[PDB]
Amino acid sequence: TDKERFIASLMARMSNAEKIGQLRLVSVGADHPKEALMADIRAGKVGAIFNTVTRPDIRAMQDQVRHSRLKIPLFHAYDVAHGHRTIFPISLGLAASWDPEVVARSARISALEASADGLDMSFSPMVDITRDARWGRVSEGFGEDTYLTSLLSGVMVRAYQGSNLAAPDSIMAAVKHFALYGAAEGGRDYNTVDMSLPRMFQDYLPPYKAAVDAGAGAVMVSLNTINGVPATANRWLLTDLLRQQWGFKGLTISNHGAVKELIKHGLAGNERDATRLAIQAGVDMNMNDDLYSTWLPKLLAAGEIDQADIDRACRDVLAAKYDLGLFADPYRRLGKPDDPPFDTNAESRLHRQAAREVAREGLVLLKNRDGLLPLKKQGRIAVIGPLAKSQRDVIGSWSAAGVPRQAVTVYQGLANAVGERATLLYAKGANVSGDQAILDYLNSYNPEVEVDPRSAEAMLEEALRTARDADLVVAVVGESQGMAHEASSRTDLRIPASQRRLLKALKATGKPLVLVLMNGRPLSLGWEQENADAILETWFSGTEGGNAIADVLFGEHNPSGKLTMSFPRSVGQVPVYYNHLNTGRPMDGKYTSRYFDEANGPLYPFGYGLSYTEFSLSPLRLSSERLARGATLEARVTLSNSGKRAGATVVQLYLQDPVASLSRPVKELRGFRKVMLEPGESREIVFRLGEADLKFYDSQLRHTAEPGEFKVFVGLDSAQTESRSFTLL
Amino acid sequence: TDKERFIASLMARMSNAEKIGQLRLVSVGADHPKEALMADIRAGKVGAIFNTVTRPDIRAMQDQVRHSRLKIPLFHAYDVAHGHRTIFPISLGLAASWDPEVVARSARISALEASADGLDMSFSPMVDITRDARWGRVSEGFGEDTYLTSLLSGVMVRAYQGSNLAAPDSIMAAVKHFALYGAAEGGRDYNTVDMSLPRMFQDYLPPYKAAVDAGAGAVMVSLNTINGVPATANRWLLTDLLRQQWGFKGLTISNHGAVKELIKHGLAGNERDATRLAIQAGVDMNMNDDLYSTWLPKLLAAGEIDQADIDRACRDVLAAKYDLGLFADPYRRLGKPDDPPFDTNAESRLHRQAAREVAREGLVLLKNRDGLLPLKKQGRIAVIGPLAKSQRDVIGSWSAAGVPRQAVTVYQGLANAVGERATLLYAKGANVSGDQAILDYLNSYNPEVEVDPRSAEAMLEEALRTARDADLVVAVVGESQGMAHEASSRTDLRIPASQRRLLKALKATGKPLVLVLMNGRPLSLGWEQENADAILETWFSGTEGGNAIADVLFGEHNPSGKLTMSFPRSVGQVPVYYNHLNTGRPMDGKYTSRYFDEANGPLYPFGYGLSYTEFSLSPLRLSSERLARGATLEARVTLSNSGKRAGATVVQLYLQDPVASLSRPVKELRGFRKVMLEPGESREIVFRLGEADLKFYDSQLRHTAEPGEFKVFVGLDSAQTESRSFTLL
Ligand SMILES: OC[C@H]1O[C@@H](O[C@@H]2[C@@H](O)[C@H](O[C@@H]3[C@@H](O)[C@H](O)O[C@H](CO)[C@H]3O)O[C@H](CO)[C@H]2O)[C@H](O)[C@@H](O)[C@@H]1O
Ligand SMILES: OC[C@H]1O[C@@H](O[C@@H]2[C@@H](O)[C@H](O)O[C@H](CO)[C@H]2O)[C@H](O)[C@@H](O)[C@@H]1O
Ligand SMILES: [Mg+2]
Ligand SMILES: [Mg+2]
Repeated sequence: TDKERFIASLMARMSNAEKIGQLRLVSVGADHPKEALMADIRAGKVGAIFNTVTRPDIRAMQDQVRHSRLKIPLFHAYDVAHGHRTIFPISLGLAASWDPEVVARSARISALEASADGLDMSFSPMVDITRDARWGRVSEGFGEDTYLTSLLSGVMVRAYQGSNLAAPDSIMAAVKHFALYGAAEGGRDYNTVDMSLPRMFQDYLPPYKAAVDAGAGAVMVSLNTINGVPATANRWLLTDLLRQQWGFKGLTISNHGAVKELIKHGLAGNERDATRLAIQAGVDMNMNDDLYSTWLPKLLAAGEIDQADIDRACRDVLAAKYDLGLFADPYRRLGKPDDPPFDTNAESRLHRQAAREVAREGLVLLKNRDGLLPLKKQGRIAVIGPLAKSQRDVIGSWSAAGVPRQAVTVYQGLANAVGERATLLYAKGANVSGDQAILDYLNSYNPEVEVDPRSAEAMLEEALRTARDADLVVAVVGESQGMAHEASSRTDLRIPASQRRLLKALKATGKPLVLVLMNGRPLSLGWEQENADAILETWFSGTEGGNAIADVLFGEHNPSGKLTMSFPRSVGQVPVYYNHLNTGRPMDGKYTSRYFDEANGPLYPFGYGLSYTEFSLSPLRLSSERLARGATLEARVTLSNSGKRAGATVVQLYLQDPVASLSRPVKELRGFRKVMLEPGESREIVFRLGEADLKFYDSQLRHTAEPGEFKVFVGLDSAQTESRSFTLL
Repeated sequence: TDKERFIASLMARMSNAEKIGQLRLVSVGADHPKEALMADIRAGKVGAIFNTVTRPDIRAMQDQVRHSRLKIPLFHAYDVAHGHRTIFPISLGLAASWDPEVVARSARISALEASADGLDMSFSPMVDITRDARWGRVSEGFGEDTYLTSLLSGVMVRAYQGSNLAAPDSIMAAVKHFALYGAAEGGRDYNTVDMSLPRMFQDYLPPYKAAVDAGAGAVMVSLNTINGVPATANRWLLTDLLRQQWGFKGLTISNHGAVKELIKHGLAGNERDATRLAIQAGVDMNMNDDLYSTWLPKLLAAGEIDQADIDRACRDVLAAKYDLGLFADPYRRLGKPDDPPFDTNAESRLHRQAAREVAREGLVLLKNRDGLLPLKKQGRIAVIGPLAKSQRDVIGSWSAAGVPRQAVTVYQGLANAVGERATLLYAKGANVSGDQAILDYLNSYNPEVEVDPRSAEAMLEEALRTARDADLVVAVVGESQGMAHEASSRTDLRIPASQRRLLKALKATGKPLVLVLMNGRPLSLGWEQENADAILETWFSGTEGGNAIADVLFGEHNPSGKLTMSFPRSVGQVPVYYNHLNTGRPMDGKYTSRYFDEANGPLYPFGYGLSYTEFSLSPLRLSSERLARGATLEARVTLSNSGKRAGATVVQLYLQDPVASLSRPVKELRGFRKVMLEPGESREIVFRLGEADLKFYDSQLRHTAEPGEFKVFVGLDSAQTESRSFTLL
């Protein structure tokens, strides 16, 4: 009522010109030069800013608000995806921690730094489910699993927003991309999404819903068609589902140029009609293309739009500014005037300890033949590969205000660890790619890839001479961050050919070979799994990446990360995911659902990851054989560290509904516990399962649990499990 | 009414035991030994037989019917997919004729031979739309296009059934696989199908509907889930759509073991429940697993199914036998007792002339650098490759009663063409595969691949010496038919590595290189398109394949075939198809829908194919710029043969609806004309477009044409076109 009073009196004052100006979301660019933008803010024609990210710059913009009749403050947004200035691992690496508190910590520090620079909103978290490793943006999400992505979706929102959206160290979450953006056909960015409603409700929508139920202040709408209707023009998605069914009360934001793109989708013949479709579907705020400002007045005057369409959009912008505390104090995130100036990028405003501890948790040990890892800080260590000394790659895609020169490379991380106790020998070995067309693509906007002008053969000969002079080879190989970016979809999932040629030459020297992988998507690693002695998955591990990688390689931290996305044997197996249907003819002979020209199944399954120690699970026990409606059941198992080193693992609870009105998955994740144990230590793990855990969407979207058998599986990954059954009454 | 009266009086006489026995469809095998099967027919416990394919054998079975109380005759079925004894090109090759009359001719001759052997029914045509080249069964269909597959669906049914199903030279069509079988996830056979209802009705269902509207007597139900519900248990598909909405009056047949497989799908806990789900969904007839015989009496007595369920299934079997003339005369397709015996496989019962003329029409010329084709009947011709002398491969998969020793190989076809006027030099060059696991798979049941015991290197050095002694190299390469079979899904679309190694060695000799491809799916041909001088796509061209291939290679027939399925550049681009959506960011730079690591688009588009002559199109003319509802529009263009040889091409009419309430394809096929022209000859081509051509299914399945612009394209393929607009009023 108090908020409603302030907001209703303010909107009673406003002209349509002022209401429509609140819907304009812009950035300083060629589209909107700084001084023209300043004039537009003075004239009341701007609602919010993105990509202006420092206190002085945001202050100068907020200072123009004084010259408007109503003095409605701006909010300031940015893409703080996995860090603002202190860069954490990419989301796919954070997910691999299997630890909500580690992810929450990355989010809280991101919000602290962003809010310290004056930012009120992040276009995050990205909660799109990804089953297609070809898509460039899988790096930005939490992998293939609905339960895990849904849990981390809520965690990110609560950690960004705190208990109070007005707090100077809180930012608003704009959850993206609503919806289904990750299921693009062919894994080609922006491409067609087509799926049944039961799959959509069961597998793809719950993460957006968790963000809404966690109190997300905003929702960013996606660029893709859903079943033939672009999200930006999809009333069924933005009004019926998001508002009426889920009760979302916040702000909807279109993606960059999305209203105008309704023309190229063939939903609209002109910008006037595109604008009508977007506002009536339920898009409040319009990013960069300015069609709302250009066309809403004419649409309203012609009776094509209703006043209520303008009023609803405007109300959502004002309610967001109110909740962010910006009517109370527009400078609340910008300090007091006469606070002394600072270097935005000062070393003292970073959080290196938080970045290092988080980065350690996401590293996944994929292979370790004969205890080669951990390494001893001694002897001669060859560090070879195009990513060994790469500052720009270790902070990954969507590195926000991250500064490459402030990042710790793998080489530098190893140098910091050994000091004088061991000798590092360096050789680039190869360029990230040997294909000139792929280098032209990676270098097309900014210099992202250091191209060594020497021949491939000369770099190899140097690498082989370096390996020969060492006790063992740490090969730092994989993708540059520009390969797992928006619009950077891949037809091949292997390590690039220039680097595989290097690895083959390194193998033939007979030296022990440790692979340190940098990559923003699942890679095809058949040759590496056969021929490398050890493999460490490091994703893009952030500002402190190299230090956290050295901490695991030398045994300071025992690798605890587990995969949250299945690793295909090749691109021709796509899609592969752990929660698939059985079919009528599952492969364990010939007449089964399989390929004939390659081994079947993923190379590494969902939830896979090794340790320097060994863990054991006692038999799974259920607290009863039968479960009454309204009752809870307990699944009990004892986890023991039966090896020589302290270490964490992740105990995973899976569920199967083997008889149902729909064909249900062979298994679905329904719980986990990350557990840190000393040698010989045990922990009794108790999972609680109720009827809520057993429901699914039928063909008419009835969300019900049916009577009958459920199988419960517990294990340290999605493959290596045992099951016990109970009956729901 | 006469039919209704005959069938109602017969079913009034029948016990449930006799009604349920009519639902049993069996074959002689280990599951059902001959003499036990004979006794079951005598006892009235068998409805129909499959895989018994000679007159004496079918007669012996029909002779047992006398011993039953009611003497209800059997029908006899077989998989006559692309020929019975005289084998035509695989369906994907027949589709490439772009000529309904050529396809009708292959179907009519198939029915003539099958009916001459006593068969009443073929499990054909297969009308599944296929956009995923990995799937093993794309060989069995007509490619990726809804309009073309729908047209050929009706053509096949009318050609099999004639105007009279009782005629002794007619067979019943059982259209398959109802439904969506070709959209399996990952292109893995039997795998999950998930799609929106608008896409299902717009793109996938029309071919089954065309079969039903053409009077198909039966429908074979598919093995896949549709949106979580197996087809065999899918009441929405088999009752609501097929019976109530489409008014199908004929027979439904389950696939082999499909009812029992409902347990592995997780729709049923036991065989009793699987049986209930199948009969109540609307499966009439049960192939080989015998659950109907085992369980229907107990299901009925317990009130779990209704008498009406048994009565409806039984009635459909009796109505099928009645329409096939089997109550009037059960021997109508089996001759008289007086008839003299014959050799079923006599050379005089074949139709070589029809198979040769059909096979010529499907061959697609993909590349011809500098007029290398046609070849002259002179000089020295090297014939090299594992498929050059392959009889088993040229007749393709699903070769019914085809005899490989009666087939004409490419080598033999070339020998028959040159006689003494030129010298052929033969060298195998390589085995079909160099991977022992792939050879074990292809050779697992019968010897399908002749494995040359010599080393790869020894075969190469013999091939290179043969090339060096010749004027040019005809390399006969591709897949064995067992690679494009049921359950033979591929993760790689290139020619096998043993053969690519051979092709590379052949390229390095400098000799002119003609590639003759045998394959049952689109192949990835990037290297071949760059390095071969000529490329001829021959699919698997049947019993007279080698003669038809020689007829095109030596210029007797001017290549006229055009692709009906897009050829991907690599497996990592799947799916690619011509009738895709534009997206919001079509590729004409970086922020578009594309891959960065490979050239974009298909290597060869839908409707692509070259000629030994050159054709030109005059500018497209529309009969008016505006079109009243209920009125017809004319699209006119003049085709000229502006080159030196008689030859045919295919003029293709495409439509775009660029503003619609759903995002509509960049292009959809809406007509074509195959035109044969002498040099210097012209023909004015007139296409008729009406309102039915302009409709689409919206989000609520409203099937309407919306007022506004339509773009009309005419060209010789889906890429190289010119467009004009009209407005629907
Ligand atoms: O002509 C009939 C029909 O055949 C179908 O293909 C079948 C396969 O589905 C079948 O697979 C077997 C199982 O159904 C059976 O119960 O078990 C064994 C393993 O023990 C499987 O091999 O195999 C036969 C081969 O004889 C195939 O014909 C086609 O899908 C369909 O198109 C065709 O009309
Ligand atoms: O920061 C706002 C949103 O930006 C989107 O990326 C932009 C492209 O769509 C646009 O066309 O080009 C620029 C490159 O200069 C990109 O910033 C993302 O898709 C969104 O996630 C992001 O929130
Ligand atoms: Mg159940
Ligand atoms: Mg239109």
